[PDB]
Amino acid sequence: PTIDFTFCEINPNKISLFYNNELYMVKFPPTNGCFSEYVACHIVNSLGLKVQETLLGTYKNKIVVACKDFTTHQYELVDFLSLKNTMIELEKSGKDTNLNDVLYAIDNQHFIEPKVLKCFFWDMFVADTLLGNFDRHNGNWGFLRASNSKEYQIAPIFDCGSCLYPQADDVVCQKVLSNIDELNARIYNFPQSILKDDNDKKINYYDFLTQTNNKDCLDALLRIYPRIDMNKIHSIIDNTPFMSEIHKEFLHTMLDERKSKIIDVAHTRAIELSL
Amino acid sequence: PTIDFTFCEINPNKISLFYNNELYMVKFPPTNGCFSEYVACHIVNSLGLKVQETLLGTYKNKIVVACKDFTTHQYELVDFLSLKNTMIELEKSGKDTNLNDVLYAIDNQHFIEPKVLKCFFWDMFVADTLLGNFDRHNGNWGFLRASNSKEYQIAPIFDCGSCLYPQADDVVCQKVLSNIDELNARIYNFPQSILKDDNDKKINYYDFLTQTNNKDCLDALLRIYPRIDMNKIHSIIDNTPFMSEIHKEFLHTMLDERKSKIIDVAHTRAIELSL
Repeated sequence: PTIDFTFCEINPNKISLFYNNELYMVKFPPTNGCFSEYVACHIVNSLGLKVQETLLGTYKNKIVVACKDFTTHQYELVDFLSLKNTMIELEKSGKDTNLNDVLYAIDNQHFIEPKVLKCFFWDMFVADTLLGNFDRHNGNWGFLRASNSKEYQIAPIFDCGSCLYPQADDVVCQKVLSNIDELNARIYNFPQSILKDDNDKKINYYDFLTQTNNKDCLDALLRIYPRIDMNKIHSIIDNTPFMSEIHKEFLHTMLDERKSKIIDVAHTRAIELSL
Repeated sequence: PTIDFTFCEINPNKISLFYNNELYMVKFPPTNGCFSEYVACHIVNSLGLKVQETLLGTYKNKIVVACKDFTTHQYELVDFLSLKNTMIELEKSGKDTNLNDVLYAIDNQHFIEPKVLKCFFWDMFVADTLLGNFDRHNGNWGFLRASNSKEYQIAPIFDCGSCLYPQADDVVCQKVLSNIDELNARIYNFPQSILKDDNDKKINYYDFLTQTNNKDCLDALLRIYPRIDMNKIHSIIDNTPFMSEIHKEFLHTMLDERKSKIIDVAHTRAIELSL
């Protein structure tokens, strides 16, 4: 059941069009960014987290991912960044992803109950760990604001294109499947979070998750773990159109590796500390 | 453009199959019930009411409407009928649609804050009025219940297949368009609501909505009116796949006429009473 968007009505790289009576933003490949966005978002769905709707189809010659606009309501997307740039207390600008600064903003913003926002932030961080997201920057999450009211909600998760090794082509996939050092590098060394420590160093997923004593993070780990269903996750990979076999094999393997080598270790410890 | 479900993996006249990694129930035509369901749910969506996701496509040699399963696991559907049937104070059984008994059940259930359920029910009534639903029976709405918790939510609106004159073949369509009598009959005389007055008679949409002193109904009308966007509604009709021109013309006309002859008339009165 593939969808050709070529003929859809365009709304006055990305193009905005109507499909099934609703607005979708369509994203074109630059390598497997379209696949990453799609597969990652479907995995996030399987985790029971609110996420944008995604479809894999074609536009004229090219595989594309179509992302359903959620701003359609008396709702406007306000990204976290916009909120952050108004925290006068922060010397660094809105785009800067220092974690401590990000957490300060979360506690000091007036859109959402901070507790609620904190749970979401750390839920997403766990999903991003599983998915290997190297670019959850401040423009890649946020809020829905009531168009005709001062009403706020947290926006569904979106922009998961920097997940699942988007740059890994068939050649790279094969190099990793045939070399354990190449594989483990892609577990312990990178991808790393775009969130930063106080030395402006990127937060390493394994190192941070296995050593953190942030209760909010540990709680999230405990919340999300049971919702990880590897059977479903592998089925999603299997059922993804246009994907190469070596790409699927690569994804199946890396998902298993990230789950056992990062998530499981971190979760065991979180268990421990809960006691 | 058009989705074909023919090769979709089946989930071991309706078949349950997997599409875009999610379960859909595919409904087959008996005449225009598939179109009715799809157009009606999309109209409901356009009213800002929560509703099941629908797609129109083909399955083998048949036009089908696919409805996305919202009982994504950890949630079970509990229909109003099942709740109503457990209420011993009610003499009549759960399937009975006497309005006053239904309103009593809404007021005396413990799944949902009664004020919230009541607002939902009347919101749904106003949509069903616009859409001409002759069969909003107690099995056609209800609640979602958490599988591991006592948490209940209201289910998205579903089963809109008895809206929008599903039995109107092309001969009926042309007859109605070329005969004001056949037209007015299908506004003022039928479809009627399946809900019943205390004389055990079906509730007439025009009579009831223009004459009711029920404040909850009138408030619902006031809420939903501003969200009726007829351009959007006609676009939904124009953009429905596979639908014949005569069927489109008929729906365009019937929606305009239900809007002007029932909704607008009732809303003017609601406005006057609110002041």
